[PDB]
Amino acid sequence: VTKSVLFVCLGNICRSPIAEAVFRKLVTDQNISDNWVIDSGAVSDWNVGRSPDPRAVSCLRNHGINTAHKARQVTKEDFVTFDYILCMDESNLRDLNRKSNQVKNCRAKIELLGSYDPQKQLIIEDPYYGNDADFETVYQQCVRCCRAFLEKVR
Repeated sequence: VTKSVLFVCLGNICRSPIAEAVFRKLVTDQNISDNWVIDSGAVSDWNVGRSPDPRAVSCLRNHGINTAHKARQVTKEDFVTFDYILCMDESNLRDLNRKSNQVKNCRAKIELLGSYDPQKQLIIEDPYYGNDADFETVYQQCVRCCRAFLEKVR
């Protein structure tokens, strides 16, 4: 009825900022944004306090989306308070699993965002060392996975 979802990547400056804003848009368009608490976080602390990478911001803005996220790191509390933690790749999945083992009575389902892709691209690859086209690929996978995810989580 209210559900919570945390999107997670490694730095929380390129992928999960995009996933969060795409999902937030989707749920606003669908007029159910009240039924959702949405956030994104990082496996590491390298970029804590910083706003999304410039390339992430340009990608979003050219699809009409904006974000006010500043990077934060995932914590122990996040495994108890969020219903879904959706991450980008298998090392993120690994680290979050190791980390959830430290909590006991973890509430969150941890899954690859790519699990919901109709086109089956399971991994959303880190675009940090790439170029604008790669940020666009990440954007496109996030739209596909977030639409199919919202339909399944009832």
